[PDB]
Amino acid sequence: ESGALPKEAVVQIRLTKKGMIEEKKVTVQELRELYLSGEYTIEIDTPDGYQTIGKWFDKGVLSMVRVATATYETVCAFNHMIQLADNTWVQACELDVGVDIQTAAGIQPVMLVEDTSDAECYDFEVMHPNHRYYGDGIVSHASGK
Repeated sequence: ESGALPKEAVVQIRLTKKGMIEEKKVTVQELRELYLSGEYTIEIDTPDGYQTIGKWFDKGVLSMVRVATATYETVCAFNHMIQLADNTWVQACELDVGVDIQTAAGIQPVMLVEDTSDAECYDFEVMHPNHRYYGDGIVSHASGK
């Protein structure tokens, strides 16, 4: 289990450097480059508000699935953990149509689940006890414990 995402996933981040603060929507590809630049402290938007990213993880190639609600769609690793309405965690590939999940717009039911092609994936640590963040607008578990 992880929070692993491919390069094209979109997250909302906040960059800080020496009093400068910037809020940006970025792909996970761009986030990796910003992380490896070493120039910033990076926070990510979450249902707990912005939280600092700690460690980064290159996860290699994983099996992938597409999960969509009415408002949001993510392509994520098969074992990318997504938060249910009851706040428990489930692997993306084990979601079924109708399941209520947490999103940036509140609870929404899953409308579509589809296996897709393998992809290079990435994960990271979120420095908050809930260890969660918005990935493509869907509440995801960072480092996927």
